Amino acid sequence: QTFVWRSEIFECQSTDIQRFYSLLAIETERLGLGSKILGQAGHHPLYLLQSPGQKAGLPNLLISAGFHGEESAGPWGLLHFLSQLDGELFKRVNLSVLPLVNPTGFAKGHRFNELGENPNRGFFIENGKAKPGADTSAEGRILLEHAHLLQVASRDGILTCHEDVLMTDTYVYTFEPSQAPGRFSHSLRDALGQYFPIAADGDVDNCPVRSGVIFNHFDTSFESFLVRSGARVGCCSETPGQQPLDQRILANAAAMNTFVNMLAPE
Repeated sequence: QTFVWRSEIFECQSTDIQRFYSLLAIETERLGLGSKILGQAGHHPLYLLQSPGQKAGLPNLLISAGFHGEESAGPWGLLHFLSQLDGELFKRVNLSVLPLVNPTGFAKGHRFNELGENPNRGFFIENGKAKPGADTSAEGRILLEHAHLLQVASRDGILTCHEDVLMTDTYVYTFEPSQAPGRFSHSLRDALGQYFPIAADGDVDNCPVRSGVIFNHFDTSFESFLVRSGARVGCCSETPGQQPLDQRILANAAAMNTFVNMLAPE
């Protein structure tokens, strides 16, 4: 249940949520990002950070992390990604970020929130209308209440940064409007592949992984919801939890760089 690692990049425990929000505030402030508290989970804010001066003709990319509290390299990786950003990047992309969706899970190093709910499932779209259902977590309900904002924010792409806690090898879930995976899928999986071995062909969580990619597999996940809502492409990256935290942190940041690089090129 509880998973905790030490980060040397951040000189703290992976569950150090006070340190997390402190460093996230520093980056928000450095880059001039707008901060919007979508809601609170266990008196911890669920933020939507948006780059400044978002223009009509630039792609709208959304990056999300921390749906599952044990998959801590997502949020820390996002923090690492931001820390390397220049600000010039925002001249070519309207970047939005959900840095931590499950703070109560994150703070304790466990998958579910304090209520035992899975925040990554129960996102529905019924005859064009976004809505929660019987299995939506409190956080999921908070995000669904700002469905329009998040759909606009991810119009040109969604990247959610997960970890498969008991895996040693890496893989990606991708969504593209084609019969087979393309450059988009391959570049993101290659980015993770620079850090870890790619998962061999077979069933990972009852899904077929072919050449490091599970392609167009829809369920009630946040990324499935945003792709069905109109996001051009999608990715749910899966860094392996049995690897060292800092390597997973770097791999996550690397995938975010590749994601933004492809969809909003220099």
